[PDB]
Amino acid sequence: CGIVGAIAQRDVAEILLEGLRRLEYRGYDSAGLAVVDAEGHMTRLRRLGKVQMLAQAAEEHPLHGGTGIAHTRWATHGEPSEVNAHPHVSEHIVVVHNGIIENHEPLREELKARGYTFVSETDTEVIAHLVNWELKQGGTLREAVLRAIPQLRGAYGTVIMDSRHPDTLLAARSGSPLVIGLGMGENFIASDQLALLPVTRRFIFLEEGDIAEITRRSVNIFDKTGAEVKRQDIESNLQYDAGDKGIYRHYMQKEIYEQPNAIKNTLTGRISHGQVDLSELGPNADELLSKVEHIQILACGTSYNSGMVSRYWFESLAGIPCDVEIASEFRYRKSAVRRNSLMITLSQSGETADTLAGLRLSKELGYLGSLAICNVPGSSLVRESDLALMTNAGTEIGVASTKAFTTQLTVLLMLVAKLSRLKGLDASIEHDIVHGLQALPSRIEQMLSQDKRIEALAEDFSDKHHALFLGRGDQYPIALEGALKLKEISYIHAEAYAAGELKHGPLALIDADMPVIVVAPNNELLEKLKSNIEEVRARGGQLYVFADQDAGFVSSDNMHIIEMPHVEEVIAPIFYTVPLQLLAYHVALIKGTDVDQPRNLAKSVTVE
Amino acid sequence: CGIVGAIAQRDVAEILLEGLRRLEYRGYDSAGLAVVDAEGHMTRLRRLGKVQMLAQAAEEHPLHGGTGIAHTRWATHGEPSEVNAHPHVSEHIVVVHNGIIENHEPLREELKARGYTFVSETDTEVIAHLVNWELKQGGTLREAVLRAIPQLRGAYGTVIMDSRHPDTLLAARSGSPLVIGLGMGENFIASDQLALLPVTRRFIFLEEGDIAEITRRSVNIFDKTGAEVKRQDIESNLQYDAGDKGIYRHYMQKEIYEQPNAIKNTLTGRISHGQVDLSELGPNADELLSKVEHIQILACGTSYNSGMVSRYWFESLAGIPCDVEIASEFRYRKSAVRRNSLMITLSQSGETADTLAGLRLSKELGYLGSLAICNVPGSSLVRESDLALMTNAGTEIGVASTKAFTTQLTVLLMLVAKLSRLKGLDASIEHDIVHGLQALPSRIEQMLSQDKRIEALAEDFSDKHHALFLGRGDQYPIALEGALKLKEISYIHAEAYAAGELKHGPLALIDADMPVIVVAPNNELLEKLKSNIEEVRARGGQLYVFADQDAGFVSSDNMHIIEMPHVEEVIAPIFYTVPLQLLAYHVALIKGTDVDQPRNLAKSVTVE
Ligand SMILES: O=C[C@H](O)[C@@H](O)[C@H](O)[C@H](O)COP(=O)(O)O
Ligand SMILES: O=C[C@H](O)[C@@H](O)[C@H](O)[C@H](O)COP(=O)(O)O
Ligand SMILES: *CC(=O)CC[C@H](N)C(=O)O
Ligand SMILES: *CC(=O)CC[C@H](N)C(=O)O
Repeated sequence: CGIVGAIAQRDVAEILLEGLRRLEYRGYDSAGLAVVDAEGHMTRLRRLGKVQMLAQAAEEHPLHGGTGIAHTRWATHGEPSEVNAHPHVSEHIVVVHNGIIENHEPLREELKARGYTFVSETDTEVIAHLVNWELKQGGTLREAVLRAIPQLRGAYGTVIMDSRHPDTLLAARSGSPLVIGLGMGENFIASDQLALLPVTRRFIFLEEGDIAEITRRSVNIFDKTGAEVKRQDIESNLQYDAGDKGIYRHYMQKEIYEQPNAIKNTLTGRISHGQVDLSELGPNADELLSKVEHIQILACGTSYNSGMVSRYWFESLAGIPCDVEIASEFRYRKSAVRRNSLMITLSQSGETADTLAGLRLSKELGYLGSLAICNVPGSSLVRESDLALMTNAGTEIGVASTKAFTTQLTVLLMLVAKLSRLKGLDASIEHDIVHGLQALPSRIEQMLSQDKRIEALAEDFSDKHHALFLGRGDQYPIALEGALKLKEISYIHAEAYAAGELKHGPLALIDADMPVIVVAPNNELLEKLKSNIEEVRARGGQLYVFADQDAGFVSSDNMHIIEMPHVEEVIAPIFYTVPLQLLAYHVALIKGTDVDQPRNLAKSVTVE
Repeated sequence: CGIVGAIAQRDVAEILLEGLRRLEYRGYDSAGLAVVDAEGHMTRLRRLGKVQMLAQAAEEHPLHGGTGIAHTRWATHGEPSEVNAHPHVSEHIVVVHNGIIENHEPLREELKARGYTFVSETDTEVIAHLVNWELKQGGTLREAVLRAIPQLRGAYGTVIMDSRHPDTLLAARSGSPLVIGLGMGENFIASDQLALLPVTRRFIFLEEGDIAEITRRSVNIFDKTGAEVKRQDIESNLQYDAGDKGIYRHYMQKEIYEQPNAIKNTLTGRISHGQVDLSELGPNADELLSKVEHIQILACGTSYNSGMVSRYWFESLAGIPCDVEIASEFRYRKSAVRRNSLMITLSQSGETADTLAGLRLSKELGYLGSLAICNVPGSSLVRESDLALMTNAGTEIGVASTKAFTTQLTVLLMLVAKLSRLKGLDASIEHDIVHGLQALPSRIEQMLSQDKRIEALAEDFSDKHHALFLGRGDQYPIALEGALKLKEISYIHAEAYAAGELKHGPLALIDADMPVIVVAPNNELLEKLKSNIEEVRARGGQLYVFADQDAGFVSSDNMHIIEMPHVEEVIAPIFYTVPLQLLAYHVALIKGTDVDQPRNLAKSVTVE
């Protein structure tokens, strides 16, 4: 979820709403805002649906007032509904929340015993009621929040208001980000900087546990222990890119066709005299990178697949041990941790909660440093890492990562190249990597021209409810990304397996009706992969093979081929990703689903 | 596949058939036998389906003669059918094969170009046609084989016969297992030892690339060039355990209810006054185990899963780095090795080709040594490793592993305790490990009394075609195990996720009709897991939660609880498996599937 707050003399309804548009990557299940005028008169407006639904409702009945909060939702507790949308109230107390109150159960029953009525199924609602109860006891809003926070467990990025006193807002951070925007005779707060750029560029980032008492004229922050502290303000040079469809019918689609240009931008100023130049990390980065004897990657979903690909590259090309783990799993086990280990996070948004929590935990564990490979500058993961490599793909709007995945893999490979040279390996390893990467943009540009054939093939999944993906070696995580794309936007129950694993149980799902998608480059693994293919055909599976022209596959009634141009082996996994992106997109189009904003999802998951 | 062979004075058909029954764990798609007398009259008989089909058809028109080869199939190239069944022929040439001839397509084309007509879709057919072609050039069957073997790529444990000379059999090992049984006045050959125990206890294992010329009177072995080699004979003490159903309706059923006994056996002799004793490894095992700084585990399917459970234990309790990898994926990648690494393989049959392949590659890579956790004494895996820990569960017949999995976990945990003490960690770790292990049998006993409840719950899946499984931490690989079980024997499309990952895309699959099985012990992740569960209920999914009695779950229309007794954390993963084993079994019963022998599968995948 996304939160915005504003306090000024003019109406802030429009400022709040613009903020929500800009935070919609955080959730599009529902949205609301509450404003108060100088007389204490509150108008609350909420709608099930995307931010635009709210905007429309507000335009037909304008909300007047200089103080207000707003929220856009990815639902965790309680189904999407106007009833469950934020802001939630407890009479004069009004609250928006990005996070999860994990102990909502006990709190709820305790507040129910004190007389409060829960009208929603959200965990957020306990915040409103708890703060209401603390204020009954006497004191100011700040004191009430200060007594409440300690009772909450889990994450909260919250902004709290008492409509009887429109001069003040209380903000509290735990986990979820909160940024305060400082205006001129006004002040703002939001989940990220980008939301508030229209009104200001001066920002303060609340630290873990900070509480801030905000008025139009002042910002006073208290730390977790209740001490009064000064936080530093920065001037930001960020630029908001709202993204565009261009000539395309969907953002996913444009995003797929942008890859050649995207990749071309990722390489920009990083290839220098034929060699990977990572001089942007700063003058003494080679000092840190040279100590690296082990690499740990934490990520989620697609970014996790990109990590899984890179692992084959680090280990085989640069000889450097690499471990890749689902972030949420790493966070909560006690792990061994290796000597001279570099922590790497992969994330498009830089706002993923699981990935963040991993990073934060990593700070206590004594890695050599953290590197963030990210696509959104100023994002949480970026501000909190030691070092960052920006993918520079431009804004990605469709929930289904595309150009982010391939720019991420591009950046990973340039790292593999760079470390091979610091280890003092054959300069040829980097050379073959650099030659590959330079070629990719036009290699992909040519994959795009087979769109028509992929579209025709897609018709075959129109009545399908399952699909197996298969891959081998560094193409295995490509099968994973393929299945994920297809289940995400088409809702087909798609699933990936390392080609050798299928026979060891899951082969029993194979019947005349099961489609099986396969990527097959022309490499040393090809004969082994072909015998896995044959195993499937022997059981009656229908195969869809995106095969190299030279793989020697032959079309038949149970074996549908798409012939791929021969590509450089080093960039093959990126290359073979594209047709899988196209197939997913085209099958979504067939099924009539919402390609850009699939049901149940959000572009960035900001909670656990 | 399972190959049997025999050179006798007396009819060997019955010996051959008993061989197939004892190899049926390697394949049951089809089966065949070919026998010649002394005069040269060959009678070939093949049947689509289980070994029992072949045995029935041979009981009606008994196959007379002293020379013969036999086979039971797990299909990889061409569908299960009588046409596709071995033995395969080329006039007088007659072949049985365990393997895959990877370069079959080029081979088939060349042989077609020379007048050969291929009647089947198997790779095996090329072997018969190519032995027939080589013999036409000149010399003995032995010399013909010696020119043909070099032209074959991939794997092969084949026995060849020229019906016109029923006195001599040829045999070639590549990858695939091949053991020769020495008789008096007679000689034999089989995929494993147990198949030949009705006739002999004296055996010779063929090495990689060995060609054998076997009469009823002598055994001569040769290398790849053709030079005669000397292979030692051994006397086996192995006992054949046929498996039984006891009072139960299926083996899997029995094998589930036998876990408490089997674990009791697994433990016998390994628990010394609250401490783990692994002295069975030999007097200098500790010299080695004390060196271990890293653990590499290799396995497939359910065994890969037990490996995954142990990675959480090894890293958290013993603080030892541990990696687990799909045998098939590790084998064909260039990996980076860690200093002082112990290679562990896990296998119920000791007969899995990928795992075997993994372990053979490992010997070139410079690990400290190789430990096998197997359940089959004298299997390929056990022979080929430095060290072995037998799970002692008794033979498992059901394709779907039950007791094999829990006994593997038992051993792994003992090993975790053993290493913790060697590293000199607190003795309390080993204490709780041992204390937990001791309670495990009786805890399971008290789990199975809820069979009835599971059974009634299974009734909800009759109409279902999908299922999602969720776990966190060490219970995440148990989710994977539950899903693998359900797929395999009910054909329902079950898929597991780490609980916190579902939201990164796969949550799109959730609608009112999707069942979600969750394992929920009462530990420190409980409130995290609960968020994930609520995120599913928010989108409409039907939850099935197996939860500790005190986890605080409450029944609802979309929430079905199975309350579980309290368990020690250390053995929780093992514990929470058992209910998922029962759900799979009960659902399979509902779906009316063949539980012990599911479609497309074999109990042990002896090929790649
Ligand atoms: O395909 C869907 C998205 O690609 C999704 O899987 C995403 O990769 C994860 O939710 C992690 O997001 P970040 O890359 O922003 O951390
Ligand atoms: O569930 C079915 C079997 O358990 C299967 O998945 C098995 O785990 C693999 O074939 C590995 O074989 P081994 O355990 O015999 O090595
Ligand atoms: C999206 C977010 O931070 C969730 C807030 C709350 N838990 C909810 O509305 O479900
Ligand atoms: C089980 C086995 O060795 C396969 C042999 C051959 N490829 C076949 O019959 O398909």
